[PDB]
Amino acid sequence: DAQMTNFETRLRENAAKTEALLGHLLSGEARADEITRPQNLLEAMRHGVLNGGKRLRPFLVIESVALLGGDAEAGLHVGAALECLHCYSLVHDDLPAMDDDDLRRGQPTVHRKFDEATAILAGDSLLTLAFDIIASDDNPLAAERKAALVISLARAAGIGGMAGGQALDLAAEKKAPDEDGIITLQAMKTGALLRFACEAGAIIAGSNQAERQRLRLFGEKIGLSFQLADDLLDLTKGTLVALRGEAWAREKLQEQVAEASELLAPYGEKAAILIAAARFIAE
Amino acid sequence: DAQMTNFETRLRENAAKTEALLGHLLSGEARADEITRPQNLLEAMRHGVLNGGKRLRPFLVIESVALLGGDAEAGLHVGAALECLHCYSLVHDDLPAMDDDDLRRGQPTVHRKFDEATAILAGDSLLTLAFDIIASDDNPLAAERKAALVISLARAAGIGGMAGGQALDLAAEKKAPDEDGIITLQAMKTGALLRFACEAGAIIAGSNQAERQRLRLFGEKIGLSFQLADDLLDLTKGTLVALRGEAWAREKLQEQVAEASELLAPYGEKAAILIAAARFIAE
Repeated sequence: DAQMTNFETRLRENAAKTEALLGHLLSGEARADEITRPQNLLEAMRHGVLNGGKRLRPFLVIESVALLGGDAEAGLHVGAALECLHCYSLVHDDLPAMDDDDLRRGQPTVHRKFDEATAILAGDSLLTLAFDIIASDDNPLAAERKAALVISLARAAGIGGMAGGQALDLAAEKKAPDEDGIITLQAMKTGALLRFACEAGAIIAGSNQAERQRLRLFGEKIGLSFQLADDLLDLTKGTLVALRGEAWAREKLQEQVAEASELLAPYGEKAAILIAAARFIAE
Repeated sequence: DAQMTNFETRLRENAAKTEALLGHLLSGEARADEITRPQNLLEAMRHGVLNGGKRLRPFLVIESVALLGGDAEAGLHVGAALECLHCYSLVHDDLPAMDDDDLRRGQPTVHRKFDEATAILAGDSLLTLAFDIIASDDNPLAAERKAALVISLARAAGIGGMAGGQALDLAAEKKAPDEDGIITLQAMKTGALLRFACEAGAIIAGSNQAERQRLRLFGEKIGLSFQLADDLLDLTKGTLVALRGEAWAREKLQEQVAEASELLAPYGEKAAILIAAARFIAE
């Protein structure tokens, strides 16, 4: 209860910090190497970011970085980058060709407020900007760590990650997947960005391999829990809840929170915020 | 004539080298940090790359790198990355919401051979992969140079570059631009990737600022010539050919080739291939 308040409050704090930097990064002034920023496309990008939700992904980057003693400013920049990518994915998924949504969080979707062309280009531009934000000199982070993050984000986001998962998800609508197929498409469509968010803290902090693996694994448990909790919420069609039942799902959620917590045991009290996130997500 | 053969032959050689690496990079095997590569989406990506054209952009990267004595393997990887990005842009531009093309180079467009969702995701995945290819450890290039390239490519490709130019171009269809507007949207829509292709050689080679600027400027002249030559070809609506006339355009093309050639004068015979490219493009 007090711990759940701890998470909710930090989620809102980190959301506000990330949003402030995002507003700055989406300002109308051309940067070095940019010719001009067309105002309509930029407004569409801002709209896409406005509709992006509660900023869990930046939260996880920021808090992974804090756990491991990395540079909070680098954490904020990488969180913003990751959020831009998350938001691009929603702008494209909302399109008529994909999920065909007129509304997102009570507001018109980007293609409805603008048009489909502008939505396509806004998502394309937000995906592109994510990489700019990570690699830019105003992200105070060594080049080797920037390169590692670019690789990690691209792998998590692309053919073998998020985008591939979306392809598998759409294919699942016409041809029902089996359990192994569901686990795979979920790990890609939603798990990979959450994995990346946590692993990124270790990359940013310059952690050893063991610690980077630990945070990756933690991120995998967060994503597994995120997916189950969401499918349970909707319940109360290729879903593990559908195949295995609600009782199985609720026990597996409980298990994943316990596993997540055990992974961060070695950090003691300093892991409380991330452990609270696991519990919030899972319930 | 013999010089134009020199260019045409090297264009084909570099196209074949770049295509071989692209085929490898688009293989079905999951890489480290990828879960699996869905076969249908991967086929769509390959189709998008197959339809991409004559590989001028990789040619320029490879030859800029050669001019400045950089690592040809790094040149090949960065050229492949740039080509993936170029090809993504075509996959999205062909969509019904944008240019609405059923054919590209005599073949069905990606959304026609597959569907619109798959085309959207294929372009998204090719854009994402471009950044993976640049930053990956199998690109033999120092991290600092990789970061610089990620920034340069993202700036050239995004809101202040290619994507922004496409937005300005679509807006031009409903509201005619003036000359300054045309120059700007052209510099973004087509010039920026050609600028990047040439400047990239200097970044890869670890050139001093002066030399990097020189290759950037050369790339700007290539792009200016590329645009004019193309608009002239079509002639024989917001175009400089339309506003200034064919005679003005043909003289300006000639001027830009001369300027391009003068920029590379200090490299002597070693600049012959790039100078031939300027002449091929312009005529």
